Amino acid sequence: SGAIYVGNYRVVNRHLATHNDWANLVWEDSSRDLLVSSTTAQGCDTIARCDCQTGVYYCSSRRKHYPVSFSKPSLIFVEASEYYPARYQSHLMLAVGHSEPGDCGGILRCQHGVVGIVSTGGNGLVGFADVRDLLWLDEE
Ligand SMILES: CSc1ccccc1CC(=O)N1CCc2nccc(O)c2C1
Ligand SMILES: [Zn+2]
Repeated sequence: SGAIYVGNYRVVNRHLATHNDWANLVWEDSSRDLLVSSTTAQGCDTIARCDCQTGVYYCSSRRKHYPVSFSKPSLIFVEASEYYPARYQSHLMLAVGHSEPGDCGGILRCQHGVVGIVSTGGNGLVGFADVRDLLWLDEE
């Protein structure tokens, strides 16, 4: 579990969105595993606007933040899990690192701010769903 709180938005994995998220929906995209809902209070996270390929992510199954090198956002072939059938997930970045289903949520960050959130893994690999191209998160 885990979310990004920026301005009056809450960014979560689409497959982990609650009824309150769907009842206060701003935007969702199944191909990216992302959903954004509105919040009453303002959040403290800042979104990175960059092309960094090194950062640090939070892994709840280890209670640790790991430094990682990660690929550029791409259309990444992901095998069946409890939530999506094997398919092609877009705007996905991969890194070598430990992860369990429960970790989805965890923030990947660089020197500029939040880059994305865990979205996939297995095989000793993890994927984050990128958010750096969602410029509208910084306003309205
Ligand atoms: C951070 S989510 C996660 C973490 C640890 C393990 C599995 C997942 C779920 C997932 O994404 N799957 C399910 C199984 C799996 N296994 C091997 C190759 C895969 O493509 C997939 C895709
Ligand atoms: Zn950066």
